[PDB]
Amino acid sequence: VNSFSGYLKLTDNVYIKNADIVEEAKKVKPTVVVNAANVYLKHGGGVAGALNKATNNAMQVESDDYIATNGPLKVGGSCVLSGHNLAKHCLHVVGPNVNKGEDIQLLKSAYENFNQHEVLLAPLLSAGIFGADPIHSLRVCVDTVRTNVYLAVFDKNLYDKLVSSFL
Ligand SMILES: CC(=O)Nc1ncc(S(=O)(=O)NC(=O)C2(c3ccc(Cl)c(Cl)c3)CCC2)s1
Repeated sequence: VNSFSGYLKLTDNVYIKNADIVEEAKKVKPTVVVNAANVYLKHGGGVAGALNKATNNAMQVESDDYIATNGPLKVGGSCVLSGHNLAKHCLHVVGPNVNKGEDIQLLKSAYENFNQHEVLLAPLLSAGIFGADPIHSLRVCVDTVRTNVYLAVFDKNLYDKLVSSFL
């Protein structure tokens, strides 16, 4: 039993809610919240901009130190950093950005990072300003993630389309 409430069950291990990931993280304080990161951990917009804003830019400060020490992530890769006021940990995961011309096949590799964590609050990878088809992202999620994932979708219109098209 966990504290995630108001989720539709899609499969044995995948759940989906119409919720702002920022507010869901603040409410639940999950062990892991996933960020829709880029390789430079520059949290300017989309999910990342919103999560970082909610940390009062502390996520960005921590991220800049991480990059100065370690260099950029790989597309499809991830790192674990602090969750600040939102979660114990933040798993920064880099899905491919279609608007940069990046390989959509890397989406499966990106979701594989979730399997290193027993339970996660997450957005759909490569959705929104990353330019992928969110229905495809949900399919890859369900077919790749084996741990317990709670997906938060802000847009009600999108959420209903995701539910109504799910096989
Ligand atoms: C604060 C914040 O951004 N919180 C998020 N939680 C979850 C998400 S998301 O990754 O599911 N993206 C979305 O819902 C979209 C969206 C459409 C319209 C608006 Cl107004 C917003 Cl904010 C987001 C982008 C693709 C639909 S963004």
